[PDB]
Amino acid sequence: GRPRAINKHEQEQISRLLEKGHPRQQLAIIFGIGVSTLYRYFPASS
DNA sequence: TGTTTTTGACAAGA
DNA sequence: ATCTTGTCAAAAAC
Repeated sequence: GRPRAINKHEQEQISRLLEKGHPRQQLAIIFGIGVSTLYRYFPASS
């Protein structure tokens, strides 16, 4: 029912970004999504 | 006015 | 202060 916070384009865009050392705190705000959401798609075990 | 799928705030971390 | 993770009421969508 409810749509996903981030599709795939940005799902990997983002993913690729974290690898370059970006702060979830910031990514979350740009992309207008909750931080919990991010730690969910990409755990600190990634 | 009801279910479902995913979010986001929050609490809590031998 | 940070940084993580899992729980849970409910927003979003039909």
